[PDB]
Amino acid sequence: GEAPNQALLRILKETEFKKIKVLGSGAFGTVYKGLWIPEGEKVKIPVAIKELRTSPKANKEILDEAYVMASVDNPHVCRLLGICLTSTVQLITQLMPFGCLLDYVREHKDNIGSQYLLNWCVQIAKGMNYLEDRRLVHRDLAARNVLVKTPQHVKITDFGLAKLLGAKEYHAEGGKVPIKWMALESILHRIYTHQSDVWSYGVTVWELMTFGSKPYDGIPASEISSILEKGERLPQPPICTIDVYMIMVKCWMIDADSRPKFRELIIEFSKMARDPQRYLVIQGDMHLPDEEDMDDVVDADEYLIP
Ligand SMILES: *CCC(=O)N1CC(Oc2nn(C(C)(C)C)c3ncnc(N)c23)C1
Repeated sequence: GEAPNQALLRILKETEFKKIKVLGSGAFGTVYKGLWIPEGEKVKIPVAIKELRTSPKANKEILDEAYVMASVDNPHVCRLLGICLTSTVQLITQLMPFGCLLDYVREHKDNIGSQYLLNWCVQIAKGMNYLEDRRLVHRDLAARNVLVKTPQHVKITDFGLAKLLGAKEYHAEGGKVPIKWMALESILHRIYTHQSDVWSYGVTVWELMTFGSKPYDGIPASEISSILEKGERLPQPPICTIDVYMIMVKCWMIDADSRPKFRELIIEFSKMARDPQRYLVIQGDMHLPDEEDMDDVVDADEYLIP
């Protein structure tokens, strides 16, 4: 009873990309930055190229993420531009120039205002609510997997763990999971739901309000299941009014259904962003903020080929 996924998978000539530099080779794999110039179009699109870190049927998992990324279209979700089928299979996506939100919140923590924090909360809840519309469970929502296009615009990324549900619960089998972001049911029963992502959304909000603190810092991930059963949660961050912390606490409730819906999280944080200093107490509420031949540079969000 599902609709045909008529998304288009664009195969891109390795010749179309130029000026490729290195952006990082962390746990996400070797990621490059560069310019994608579609032949005979006179546009230069800043892109990120990612190959997993050979030909060891890891080539299989990278196509799984491309499938998901090619099937999403939302201003707060990173969309796949295309894949390059050279010796390595590469994901080509829109370049998010300011990097992950986790490193951004750390490196600019003395210049992030309550307006920015509450707005990021709205945008992530809009992206997640879109992923819920498309019957998609992210299973890896964290501040590290939210990229920053501009300080005013963030998008959810990294769909390696993402899984598409039929027409409610998903049962994983094994492998490295981010324990400190998962709902209790995801830890004990390996059940994942849109409401399991709400728990992850809660930990993601806690990362921002603490300006990039490590959740459950210095405590072995094997202990996490037990202390969460004892009724323990993450602490109230200093800048957080009880209003904002009460929303985070609601995301970590043991009854998965009595947790907030992503559509309800948009509404509450939207109302809060209407008056940010009433809900986030931050000292000094502040402002926030590529090579020469740039005449034909078009950001990917304005390059729309149907
Ligand atoms: C927060 C540190 C970090 O995770 N990263 C910096 C590096 O940048 C980066 N990674 N990707 C993907 C493709 C691996 C998700 C990007 N896509 C787009 N733009 C940037 N800057 C990306 C990841």
